[PDB]
Amino acid sequence: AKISQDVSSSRSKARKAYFTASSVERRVLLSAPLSKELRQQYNVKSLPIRQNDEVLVVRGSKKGSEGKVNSVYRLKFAIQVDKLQKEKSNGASVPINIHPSKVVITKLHLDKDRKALIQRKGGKAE
RNA sequence: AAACUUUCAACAACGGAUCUCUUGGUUCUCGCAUCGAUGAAGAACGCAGCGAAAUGCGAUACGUAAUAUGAAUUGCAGAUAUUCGUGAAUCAUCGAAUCUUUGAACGCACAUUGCGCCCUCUGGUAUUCCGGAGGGCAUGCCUGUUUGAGCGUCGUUU
Ligand SMILES: [Mg+2]
Ligand SMILES: [Mg+2]
Repeated sequence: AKISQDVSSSRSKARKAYFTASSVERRVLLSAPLSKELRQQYNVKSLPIRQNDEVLVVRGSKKGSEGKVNSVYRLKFAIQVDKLQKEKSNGASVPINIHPSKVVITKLHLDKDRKALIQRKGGKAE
């Protein structure tokens, strides 16, 4: 149960804050858990998904698929994986949208800011 | 006997009830004190690579600066855009700016994009005319400055 007077248990307020979330807020909302191998490598359990991460799909019809994130399509609350494509009868392929909470990050795209973020969260980066 | 009329059932119509939802409303409580001549509230007209509206903004026009953050935006397109970084996106934050024509609305006027005057600079052979750029000119009242008015009145000299 929540104790703080600054926390709201309102369903309408919580949903409004989600669907009207800014792009910067949606980066944190689109977090993904790390795989077991990366969790012991970095001592961090989840990170906001980023463009050049590699993920393994763990839920849905594409469970077991792997690929590199192509875009964190923050407007649709989804990520698009490298070769997770649906082929229309037209012959054209549209990417399949997957929520980041339904994948595990298997390889991180690292830069000076990701490492500081991992070290900020108590982990180890380099 | 058909057709026709009426009733019922099945399927299809017409229509949008019912059910289930809900970024809305309503009411209660808690906390706070912050509009404007330093130009408000409001109005009009504009502004996007491709927009009519809503939203945002003002010729720096769906925004400029700054701080933070840290890879997007996305319907399509596109960098003389970006990725171990003064660096994508961001009304995230916001302390610097821009802020058209107006509006208490202030040169005068306004059913007009009407008409002046002053200062500096500038173009046309120009203190005077015509053009342009920038800066100014409302009213009531207060304090002060300067210039004044009145046999209202004080001193002095014929
Ligand atoms: Mg209902
Ligand atoms: Mg007239």
